[PDB]
Amino acid sequence: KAISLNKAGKVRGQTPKVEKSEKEKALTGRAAWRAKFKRRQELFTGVGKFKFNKQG
RNA sequence: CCUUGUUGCUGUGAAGGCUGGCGAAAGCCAGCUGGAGGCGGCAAGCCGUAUUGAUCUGCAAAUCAUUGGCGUAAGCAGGGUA
RNA sequence: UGAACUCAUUGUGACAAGGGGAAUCUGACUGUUUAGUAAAAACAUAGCUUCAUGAAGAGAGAUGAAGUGAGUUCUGCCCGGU
RNA sequence: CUAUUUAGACGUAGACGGGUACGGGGGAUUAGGGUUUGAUUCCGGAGAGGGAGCCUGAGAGACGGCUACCAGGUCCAAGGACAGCAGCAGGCGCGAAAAUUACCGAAGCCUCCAAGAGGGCGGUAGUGAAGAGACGUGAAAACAAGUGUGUGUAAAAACCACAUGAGUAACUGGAGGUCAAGGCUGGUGCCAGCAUCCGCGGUAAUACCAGCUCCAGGAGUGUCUAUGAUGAUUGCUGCGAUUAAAAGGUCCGUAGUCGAAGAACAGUACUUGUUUGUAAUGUGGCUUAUCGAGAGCCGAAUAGAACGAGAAGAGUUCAGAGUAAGGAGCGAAGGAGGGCUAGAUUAUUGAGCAGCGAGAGGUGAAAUUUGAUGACCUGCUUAGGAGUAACAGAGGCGAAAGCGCUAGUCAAGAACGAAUCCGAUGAUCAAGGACGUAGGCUGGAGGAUCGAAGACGAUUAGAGACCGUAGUAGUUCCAGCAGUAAACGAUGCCUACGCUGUUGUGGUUAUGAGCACGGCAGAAGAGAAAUCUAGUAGGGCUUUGGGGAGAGUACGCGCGCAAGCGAUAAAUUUAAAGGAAAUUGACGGAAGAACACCACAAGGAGUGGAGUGUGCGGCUUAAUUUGACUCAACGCGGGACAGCUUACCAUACCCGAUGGCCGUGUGAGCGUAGUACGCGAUAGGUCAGAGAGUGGUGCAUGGCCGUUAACGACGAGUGGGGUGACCUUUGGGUUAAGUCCGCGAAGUAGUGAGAUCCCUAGGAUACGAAAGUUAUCGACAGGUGUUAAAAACACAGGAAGGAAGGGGCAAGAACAGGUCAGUGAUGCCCUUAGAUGGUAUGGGCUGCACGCGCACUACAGUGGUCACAGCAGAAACAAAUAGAAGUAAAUGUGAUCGAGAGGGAAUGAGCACUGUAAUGUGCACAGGAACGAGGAAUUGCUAGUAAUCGUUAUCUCAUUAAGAAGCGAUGAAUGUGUCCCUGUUCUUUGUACACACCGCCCGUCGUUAUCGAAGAUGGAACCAGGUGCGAACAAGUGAAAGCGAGUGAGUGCAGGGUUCUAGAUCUGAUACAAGUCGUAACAAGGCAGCUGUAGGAGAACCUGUAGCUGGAUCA
Repeated sequence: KAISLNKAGKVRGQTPKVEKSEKEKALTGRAAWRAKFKRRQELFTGVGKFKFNKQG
């Protein structure tokens, strides 16, 4: 029974190209760690609930 | 059908037997002894495959040479008888 | 059965004396046949199967008639015609 | 190595052959016990393209020495010459795979005749994210990498010191679960892709493709491939074998592994001391480079060996010792244990003869078939070959397979009783040996019954099968071969420790009990449960399993006359497996209780047959619009259609939210006796996008209905049992109803029923003066009779008597039940000015060869006709001279008619009514069809019921009832039961179904792919041997010429041993979305299934014979 290869690549053609927006140089090493440690202060409490990423 | 004549040399090695080993048994393995067979190679013989040889006014109204098949046997043969 | 020495082509010295292997068709084997153009795959053979008979100087492990062809393995279906 | 003598040497504790390998010190992982690796700094071995010979030397069978062959090369003037990077750089190939044709009088060492010469050995840098350390990528005031001097070195660079500039510096994999972190926004619509595994995507994708935010590790992070761990899935420590994979059919037996008490003895294992035995690595430490890997120094150490010591266990010996270890023997007794000899009561067939005179046989029902040549049945005679009924059992015997009549005879064994004898003789078992139901095979004997194959008769779409008739090999015996079973208690053999009650068999007994071999019922433990040959446990020895498939198959080998059997692989494929047991449903062609005139039995009236009225299918037509199909479609869709209804056909006529773009008072359109007159923007073409439809899909839905069912079921706490899915427990009586009464590891409250309305029947003491109306009352099985309780009848009184009668309301769960043509209830698809939207005039829905469902008049006399009366539920009625809607009718009295004067179907010329229109209805006169009580079947109904008779101021309705829904008149007949039919509920029952029987599933045939066997004829390579021939070198002998043992490379010719590969054709397996033919298995799966063996067959499979329950029976 018939088979064909006519459709290879389809979705990569049809998805509209969007440009990457600019951003700062991010931290690295201990610098990144001081930044994370201040954000997560709630979580280091044994009560209440932190949430890393929410879209509401 | 009755009465007779005619088996020399060699190979292979069945049945039966004796020793030695192995095995709990049953019975297995060696070496020797024995000498069966419409069994092998030949002789005397009996036959007739090839050369499509010789001969074809023949040696001969069926022969000759070399080459072949069987040869311890449903083998070959004289006389008497049907 | 060994060993040594010896020879100018080497030694079953003349005579006598197997060529061998791989496959296929066919008949089991030894045996027989067209005297005088055919020796064969043809005939025979052991074994297998069928048939008829209580008659005998013979008495069913008998006496005659046919077909197939040792051994192994198989031998299906049809009694309308003759 | 050679001469003569002796036959040895080595093997199941694995010889010999083949395959594979540099060996250790050490490395990786690791709680422990282990599993894997070692070309690779140290030690020892071998080699220099492949083989072989050799001179020199203290030392080489040397290759940066020589000589010859074989395979390859280089230069030439063609005559000859040279050469070997598994040294250091470097090049080409091969591969998925690995650096510079660099500097060196310095460090560590080696070489010479040396106050010096040589060394790619060694050192120094360059190159590369194989590995391992320490740190940058900012701080809150103030941060690498640069540069210059000095150092450093053999010379350098880097490193470090001081001094100058300054302000540079993160990516890889992810975000549904395992597994840390987004239902974010846009594309795509089972596509494209993602995903180790599970799984995502069919237009609402937290999983694809991207954007944006988060997470993890970070100068690093992902992937592929080997291995160690995960893993008690290789089990010494430490798994399993009743049913999941797994105990050999039973014995004997060698090698092997394992083996009393008592008294003594000896030191080789065993354990331990002292001394040896380890550079690096590793282990326990300390000291110096800024720190940390690194470097330097210290201490102890494995296996292996030398010499002493201790004697528990192991070992050796002894007999004034004699196992709930074995063998020999004695006494009395028991048993379908085995071989042989001689007898037996019946039965089934066959023949003979006699009696009798028509059928016998076989089945669910029948046909083949046999009988007047006398069957069948009943007598008497006989001839054979099998078998041992009932007694006969959770009884006995045997190693298992197996063994059942009675006597006699011949060997051996088990158990029991007891002061017999010998003394370790024993347990288990590769190899080897003996037995083994049935079916089968080789030869003989025989042949009653039964019966594979083969042949018929039936049944079926087809039966080749199941059933019946018949019939052969076999089924029996003797002498052998064979070697398998669901050969199963699916539970190896010895030996232990272990609770109670009961019942057997054989001996013995202080009569209390024991010993051997059993059955049964609990308990406690155990186990995933079911259950227990399964409890406790490092006792000994053998067999044996490691996810499904392919496969107990291929090749080789051993046995067999054959049939075959024993033993046993790879390639390939796949996420689970009809894997195990237990829980809830659905299903069955099961079993057991119940119940009911919408079930039946015993009783009433009909339907099915005629004509007509009406609905359904079929056909016709321009159109005859359409839903619904077992109960639970068919006078049903409130479906009595002239128009309307109306969805269909013919002709004709009529009709548009908004927004953008394009035009307009010089007129964008409209009215008309329509073209010249009247009115004017209002309402104008095209793209988007809205808002009709009796158009489609009820398998996209809501609501409402119908049906299960008008049935007894049905949720909550707390409590008991089970690991849990789950059950609340023994099913005995009653009602319409788990409605109730008993009893319980259960007990307490609720829904449903019931109770709770409304109508109909009786009732003033209330109200009225009109004469009726309404009523909180009245009935409870209360009374009597029936001797547990719960109910019950039968009487009696009573207006009403066992749910007073009749309605009405009415659990949970269900169904792919009906309706989109009821709905401004509704998703999605379709049409939409030449409409699938409205309207009008007509035509159809009403056509007519024909099959069906439900009604109406009938078939007369228990009638027809004439007159006259007279009565309902209650109360409604211009007039009418033949006649043209209305206040009962059956019925009561008198006449009449007399067995087609019953009956009114098709049809004629008329006379009126309703209506917009007759085609519809009424009236008068004719006319006068079938039908003379209905085949197979089939439907309700228990009392003011059924049937009869009218009537509707009820519904449809201008006019049309032969339809429903009421209402009254006249008024019966039969049981008082049952589970047989027909159904419906509950409890036990089986399962490979859960998507739930419309389920699931087997095998041929045909088409594709992929991997493997065989096969006439064949190819490589690569090893060792056997024969030829023989280059180089050569001891010896010779003045010399020569001659030449021996060591041998290469190469002839035959063979073998290994590994690959070709091959016409045949034959397996696996995957085939769904192709063709059947339906073999799973329910009693429609003939219960399965194992062995033998025939047969399109194919699953079918048939004989023995076996098993994993069966549909613990009886």
